[PDB]
Amino acid sequence: TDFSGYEVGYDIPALPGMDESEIQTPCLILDLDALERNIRKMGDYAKAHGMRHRSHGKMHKSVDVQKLQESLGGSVGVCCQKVSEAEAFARGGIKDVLVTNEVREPAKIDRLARLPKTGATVTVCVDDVQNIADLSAAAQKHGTELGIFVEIDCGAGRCGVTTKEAVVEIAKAAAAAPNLTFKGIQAYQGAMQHMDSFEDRKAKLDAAIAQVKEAVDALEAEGLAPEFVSGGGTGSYYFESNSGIYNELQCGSYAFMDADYGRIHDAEGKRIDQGEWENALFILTSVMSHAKPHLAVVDAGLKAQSVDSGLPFVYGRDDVKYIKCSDEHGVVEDKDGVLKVNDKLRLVPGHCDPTCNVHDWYVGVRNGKVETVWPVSARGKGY
Amino acid sequence: KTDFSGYEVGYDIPALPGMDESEIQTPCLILDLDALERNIRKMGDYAKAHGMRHRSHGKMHKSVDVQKLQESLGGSVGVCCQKVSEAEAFARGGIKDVLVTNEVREPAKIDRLARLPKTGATVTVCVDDVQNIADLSAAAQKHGTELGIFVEIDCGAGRCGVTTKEAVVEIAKAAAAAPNLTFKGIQAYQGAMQHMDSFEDRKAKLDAAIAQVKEAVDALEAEGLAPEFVSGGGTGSYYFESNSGIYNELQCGSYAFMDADYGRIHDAEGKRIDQGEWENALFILTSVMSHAKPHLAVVDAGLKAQSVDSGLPFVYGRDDVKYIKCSDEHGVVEDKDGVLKVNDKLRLVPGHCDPTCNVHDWYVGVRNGKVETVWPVSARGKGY
Ligand SMILES: *Cc1c(COP(=O)(O)O)cnc(C)c1O
Ligand SMILES: *Cc1c(COP(=O)(O)O)cnc(C)c1O
Ligand SMILES: [Mg+2]
Ligand SMILES: [Mg+2]
Repeated sequence: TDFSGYEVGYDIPALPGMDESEIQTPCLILDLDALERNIRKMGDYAKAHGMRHRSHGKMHKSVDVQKLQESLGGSVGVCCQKVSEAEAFARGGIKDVLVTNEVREPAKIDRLARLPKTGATVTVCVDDVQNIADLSAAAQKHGTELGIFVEIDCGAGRCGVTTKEAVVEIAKAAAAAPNLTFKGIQAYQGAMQHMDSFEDRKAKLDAAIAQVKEAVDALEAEGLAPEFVSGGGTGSYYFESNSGIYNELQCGSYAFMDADYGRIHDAEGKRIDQGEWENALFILTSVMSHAKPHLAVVDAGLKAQSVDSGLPFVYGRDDVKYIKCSDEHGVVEDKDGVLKVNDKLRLVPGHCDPTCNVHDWYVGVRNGKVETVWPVSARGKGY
Repeated sequence: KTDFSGYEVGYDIPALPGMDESEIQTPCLILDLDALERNIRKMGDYAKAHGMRHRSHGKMHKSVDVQKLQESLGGSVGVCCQKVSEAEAFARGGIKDVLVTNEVREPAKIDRLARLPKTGATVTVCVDDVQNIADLSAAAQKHGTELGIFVEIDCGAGRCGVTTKEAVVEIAKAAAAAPNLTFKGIQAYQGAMQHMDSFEDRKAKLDAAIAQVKEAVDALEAEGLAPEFVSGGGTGSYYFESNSGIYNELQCGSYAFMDADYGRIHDAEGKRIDQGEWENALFILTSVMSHAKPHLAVVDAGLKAQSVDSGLPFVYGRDDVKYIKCSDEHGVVEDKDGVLKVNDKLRLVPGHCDPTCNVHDWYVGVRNGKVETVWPVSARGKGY
């Protein structure tokens, strides 16, 4: 780990060995103990249910976190939303990459078809039979093999096909196409993941499972039984795991957590951040103005995070409240005037994935010290 | 100059100079260089016609190259920066006059601030707490540099700054007395009113801010601390500061690029300011990557390619399709006529330019269908 050329407080927030009080704000810290407990717990859950877990790299965009998910959580590989992101993971040594998305632009397809030359195994999703010919041609050009998932729109309304006939058509084309292998089904119900009610989420996944089952049966009737039936997120994984239809999970956010996931309820009606998953990702911020008696202004505003899923909150205390932000300022209510200039706070971000994607580093803290500083390997890699 | 050898199109840069616009990799940010230059000239000409300095705000674009264009074509007198690390990026890029339009309190940040004049930059910083003066002076003394001081007034935005003329005078006196500091004037930015729809509502808010600033100027003058600069103003207010007789420096930022949330506010003729006053120069370029449903297209620019803090982007230059939804790596475009095909490209006007610029590392400057420039977002992610 050589950080030569970097400058703390200019292009990196900290270096291994620093005390946490020396970290430059605003930045992202990882509670390494809690991260590791989250990773172990999901890996144990998947194993106990006979499920593969392909950890989702779109969330943290970090080769180092993915390697920890593989070593400590038994993750079988990484999921990626974009080809450039996939390539960042493959260049970092990740050996099994699933692009949980469609790739259609010719230069993107060419880059995808080259990726296996890194030594990584590569699978991609398809929702348009016309895409098969392009992928096959590119794989033939580079002398590579690509795996194919057919993506089913099982309720999220994004990409994917909506009938079992469409699924069979794409799978048949994949099987017949040179240098492609039909590997199974992508069916991620992303739209239901943040419903507060466990029973509501169960009902949505019940419907997805029934649709996926019709597709599995149609494929089996054609001699194209899907090796993998892959999906599931931090708000649903128990349902895919109990289904006997899915055999691979794609959970991402559980490792870090955020406020929007944290507030949804488990089967007992308890917030999932109050027992199921721990907060491991925080924005560290400093108070930099307090001219009014009961308002503190901190240095983490919009550009240090996102607000697509609401505001962050101050972690570990309930006497102050993050209520507003502009681009480079956050306004924290301080009704008892207990915050002072240069005090530090930890914020749980509203939404982990976009927050991670506006930073270049994670400061991994343990026992009050900076133990690791990990690059956000795939930040901004949306091509 | 930029060295592109470390980068790779389609992996960590969207394009290279000389490419055809059809070859640009999506999602990315493009700048219509003609429109950008017309916006920059127009603001510069407006400022000069009103005898105002314009200090272009670098927090918006975070680009040394755009700032240099604002100086060369718009007559910008210098840059505004919101954070010390952003200021360091601009000073290291050769920008000669840097105002940090924010307070700097953390000791290591102050130490970094105090070294910035060694780049050749003149450096000014804002103060809203008299106790900050001693820390700034100590660092400047330690490193043999000079720092200028603006006292920040909360003139209605309710962010940083002080709210009494007595507090202003106290800070200014301390700056004047402190070694290696010089009291340079007032920071008074009414950011909260900038996006009110009604020009009349905006005028009234700035009337109140001007009155408060004038009282502070009067109090300073009575103490022998007349402010050399009285600086503020944004893209939604600049005509008020420019006709106030009190402000002498503007800090407009967004006008150069524009976005949807600014574009929708109305001018004194009841028109959207993006329908006459300022042109759209910043676009998100995006490709259709799925069309499995007959009347929906999915594009490759979602939340991670922009922001939604100020609402959705919109499709520019056509009326037959509509960006209605986005997830992290997808945008959903209504296509009720079924005219969009996979790999078609669309230009989106971002909802909010500043946060959108801060999630990308490059601007693809296009002119006459070609990539003329590829400029780095010099200060992306520099929030320290
Ligand atoms: C983002 C994503 C996941 C992981 O989702 P979480 O809700 O973050 O756990 C899984 N599958 C796909 C296809 C995704 O896009
Ligand atoms: C952002 C900002 C400006 C410029 O704002 P626009 O509304 O984008 O033109 C000016 N002054 C300060 C202090 C700012 O923070
Ligand atoms: Mg998410
Ligand atoms: Mg703005």
